[PDB]
Amino acid sequence: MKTQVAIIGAGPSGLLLGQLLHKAGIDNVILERQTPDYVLGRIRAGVLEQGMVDLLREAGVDRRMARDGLVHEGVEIAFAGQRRRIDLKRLSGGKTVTVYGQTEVTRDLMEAREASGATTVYQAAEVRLHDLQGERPYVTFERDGERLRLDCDYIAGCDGFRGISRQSIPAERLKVFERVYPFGWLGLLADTPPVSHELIYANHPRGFALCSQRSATRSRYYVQVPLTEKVEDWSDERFWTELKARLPAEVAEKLVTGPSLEKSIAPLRSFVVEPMQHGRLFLAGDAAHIVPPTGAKGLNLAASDVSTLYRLLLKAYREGRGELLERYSAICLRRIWKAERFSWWMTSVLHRFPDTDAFSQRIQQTELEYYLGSEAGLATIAENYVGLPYE
Amino acid sequence: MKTQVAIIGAGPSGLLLGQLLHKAGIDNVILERQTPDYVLGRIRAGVLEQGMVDLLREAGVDRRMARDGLVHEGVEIAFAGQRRRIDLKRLSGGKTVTVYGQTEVTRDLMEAREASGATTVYQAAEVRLHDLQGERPYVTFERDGERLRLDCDYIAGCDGFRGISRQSIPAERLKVFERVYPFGWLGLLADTPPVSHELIYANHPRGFALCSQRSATRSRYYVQVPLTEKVEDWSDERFWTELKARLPAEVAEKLVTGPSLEKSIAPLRSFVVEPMQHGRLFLAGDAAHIVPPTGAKGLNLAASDVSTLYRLLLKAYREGRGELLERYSAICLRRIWKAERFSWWMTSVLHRFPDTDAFSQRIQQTELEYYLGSEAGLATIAENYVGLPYE
Ligand SMILES: Cc1cc2nc3c(=O)[nH]c(=O)nc-3n(C[C@H](O)[C@H](O)[C@H](O)COP(=O)(O)OP(=O)(O)OC[C@H]3O[C@@H](n4cnc5c(N)ncnc54)[C@H](O)[C@@H]3O)c2cc1C
Ligand SMILES: Cc1cc2nc3c(=O)[nH]c(=O)nc-3n(C[C@H](O)[C@H](O)[C@H](O)COP(=O)(O)OP(=O)(O)OC[C@H]3O[C@@H](n4cnc5c(N)ncnc54)[C@H](O)[C@@H]3O)c2cc1C
Repeated sequence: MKTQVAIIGAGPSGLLLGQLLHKAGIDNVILERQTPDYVLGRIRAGVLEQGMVDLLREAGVDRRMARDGLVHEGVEIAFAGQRRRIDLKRLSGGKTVTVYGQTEVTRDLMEAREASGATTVYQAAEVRLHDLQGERPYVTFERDGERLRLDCDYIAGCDGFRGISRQSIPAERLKVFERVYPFGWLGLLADTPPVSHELIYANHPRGFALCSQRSATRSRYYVQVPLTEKVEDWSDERFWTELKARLPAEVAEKLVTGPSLEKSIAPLRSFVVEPMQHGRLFLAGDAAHIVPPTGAKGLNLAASDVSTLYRLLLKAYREGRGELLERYSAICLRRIWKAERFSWWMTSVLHRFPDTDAFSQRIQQTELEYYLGSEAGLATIAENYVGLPYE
Repeated sequence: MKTQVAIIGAGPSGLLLGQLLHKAGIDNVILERQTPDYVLGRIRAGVLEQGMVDLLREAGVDRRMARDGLVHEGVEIAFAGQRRRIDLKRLSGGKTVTVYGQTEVTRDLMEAREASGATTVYQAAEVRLHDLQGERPYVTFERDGERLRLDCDYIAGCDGFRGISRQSIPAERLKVFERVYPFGWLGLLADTPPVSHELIYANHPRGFALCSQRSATRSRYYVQVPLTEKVEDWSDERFWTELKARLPAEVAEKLVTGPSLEKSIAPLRSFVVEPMQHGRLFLAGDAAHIVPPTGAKGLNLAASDVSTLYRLLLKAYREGRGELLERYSAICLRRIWKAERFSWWMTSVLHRFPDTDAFSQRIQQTELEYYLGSEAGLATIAENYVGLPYE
C-alpha cells in the first residue's frame, strides 16, 4: 500500500494527528500494535489544558467533551495541617483546565476516525521502519502472518515510551536526559462521588496523595508507594485506610469509599530526547518525552507536539514549504523543557523522598509556604498549571 | 560592673542593637574579642535591603550612607550567551537595594557609639556566660589578666557563627539544620571603577562570577573556586584572567583591571538553629544563622532579628511587658527560612556543581529561562531580592 503520512501508535497522540490531517485533506494510515479495547483500557490522563481543548475542537471531536467535561477554575494543595487553594482563573489571566478522561478522549477520537472512513490497522505486529533518510521511506508489518509494505512520505512516531520509532533512529544522533524518581503512584479508580469539587494535592509525612475525579459519580485517587511495592499487596481496604491517613481530617471524614474498577502503580520518570526527528521520522508524545504525572503534562505536551506537526505538515503539503519541518524539534523542545521544569518542581515539593536530611525538609516546607503565600508565587504555579502558550 | 542588656560581639548586629537601645534609654555594654581595626578589616557585605536602610536611620546613623550609598533599581543575571536584567523597582512594588560596604556601616555605627559615651570593651577575652535561666544572668571576662564580672538582665549573643553564645546553650535544646556547598567564593576588592552601573551575576561552565561595587571608584569581584583552593595560588593576574573568561565578551572588554586591596575565599554554608534563645540569652545575626552570600541576606537578616529584639525589649523595659520576649524565635525564624530558601535557590541556579548529570544541568538552564522570562517569575525574584517585610 501507499499513503502520505504514516502514523505509528493509535493512542491520543496518533489519532489526534490522524484526525487533524484527514480533516485537512492530507491522507494518513495509523498502525497500532494492540487491540482497540486494550488501548481503551488505559486509565491514564485526566487533566487537560485549554490549548488541548481548543485543539480537539479544531479536530471536530468536542461534542461529548463540552457536555461531560468539568471545567476547573482552581486547585488545592494541602500540607502541614492547612489546605491552600490556587485560583487559576484570576491568577492565570482568565484560563482554566478541563477534567475529562483519556479513555474518553481516545473513545471520542476513535469514533470520529471510524466514521471518517480513514485507515486504521490494529493488531499490526512486527512494525519496522525503513529508509528514514531517503526521499521515500516505508513501514513494513505483519498482519496475521503476511508481510505488508506501506509506502509514505513522512512517518510520525507517536508510539509511546516503549515504541519502535525512537529505537529506529541511530543511537549516536540522539542525546538523552533522564531522571527516575525512587517512588511510584498507586492509582485507584472508583465509581464513587469525588471528595471535592476541585483537586487536592497533599504532602504528608507518609507520602504524596492526590484526589481526582472523572465526573460527578466517578473518582480517581493516588497515593505514593515505593518501587518495590506490588499492586496485589494493596487491597481496597488498605488503600482507603492509607489515603484517609494522608489527607486532612475535614476531607477524610467526607470521603465516600467503594470498590475499585482499576488499580495499578505508575512508576515516575523524567525523559527528554534531543532532537525529536531523523530524516522523515518525527516523534510526538511519549515517544519523545516523559514527565512525572504530578504536573498533568504528558498528554498536554503530546498535543502541542502534534499541533506543531500538523501545522508544519500543512505548510509543506499544500503550501509546498517542506523546508519548515526542520524546525520541529526546535519549536517543541522549547515548550517541553519548561513543562518538565514545572513537572519536576511539583514532584519535588509534594513527595516525601527517601534519605532526606533536615535541611531539605525545611526547604521543602518553605518552598510551599512561600509559593502558596506570595501573590507572585501563586501566579507562577497558576500559569504553568493551565499551560504555557503554543509557539 | 552591672547593666541592663549585655551585647556579645561588636560587629554590625551588636553595634546596631547597642545604638537602638541607647537611643531608647536602655543601657547596654558591648564586649568584643578583637581590636576595632580587625573588626574594621572585614570586607564582607555590600548589598543592603530597604528595611535595613530605614533601620539605620532610626538608629540615627545614616548621614554618610545617604551621601555615599548607591541606590540600585535593578540587577542583572548572565547565562548562556545572554544577559538578562531584573527591574527591581517596578517588579517589587517600588522598592530598591542600597550598595554600601559593611566596613563603612561598622565604621559609622562605631563613631556613633563612641560619641554617645556608651560602653564598649574591646580585647575582652575569655568571655563566659552564666545563669541564663535565672532571674540574674552574668558575663565574666578577662581584661589584660583580671577577671571582671558584668551583671545584666538579658544577654544578646551577636557574636557571629563561631561565637561563645550559641555554644552556651544546652546542645539538646537546639536543633540544627545545615548545608555545606562543595565550593567557595574567591573575593577580590580593587580600587578600580566598576564594570557596570548595576550588578552582574553570571552562570558559566567554569563557574559562578559576580561583579559588585563599593562606589564609583571601587569594585568588588568574585569567582567560584573549589574548597581545596588556597588564596595564595590565586594571583591578581590569574584572577582577572579567570573573571574575564567567565563573563560576557561585551562586559569583559570594558573591564578595568588593577591591583587587589583584599583577596580571600569565603566558604559557602547554610545554617539555621532552632530555637534562637535560652532563658535570657537571645541570639541575633550569624550567631543563629548563615546563608550563602549569593542572595545578599546575612547582614539583612541580622537587621531584622535586631529590629525585633530592640522592639520586644522596649515593650518589656518601658512598657513592662516582659512576657513578649518568648515569641522572639517564632517571629524571626519565619523571615529567616524564607530568606534561606531564596539564598539556596540563587545559589543553585547560578553555580556549577561537581558531578551534575545531564538532566539537572538542563533543569538549571530552564530554571533560568523561565524565571527570567515570565513576568510572574521575575517578580518572585524581585520581591525576594529587595527583601520581604518585617513582621
Ligand atoms: C497515571 C498517569 C496519569 C496521568 N495523568 C495525566 C493528566 O492528568 N494529564 C496529563 O496531561 N497527562 C497525564 N499523564 C500522561 C498521558 O497519559 C500520556 O502522556 C499519553 O498517554 C501519551 O500519549 P501518546 O499518544 O504519546 O502515548 P500512548 O498513550 O503511549 O499510546 C501509544 C500507542 O502506541 C502503541 N504502540 C506501541 N508500540 C507500538 C508499535 N511498535 N507499533 C504500533 N503501535 C505501537 C501502544 O500500544 C499505544 O497504543 C498521565 C500518565 C499516567 C501514567
Ligand atoms: C564574602 C561575603 C559577602 C557577603 N555579602 C553580603 C551582602 O552583599 N549583603 C548581605 O546582606 N550579606 C552579605 N554577607 C553577610 C554578612 O557579612 C554577615 O551576615 C554579617 O557580618 C553578620 O553580622 P554579625 O554582627 O552577626 O556577625 P559578625 O560580622 O560575625 O561580627 C561578630 C563579632 O563577634 C566577635 N566575637 C566572636 N566571638 C566573640 C566572643 N567570644 N566574644 C566577643 N566577641 C566575639 C567577632 O570578632 C566579631 O567581631 C556576606 C558575607 C560574606 C562572607
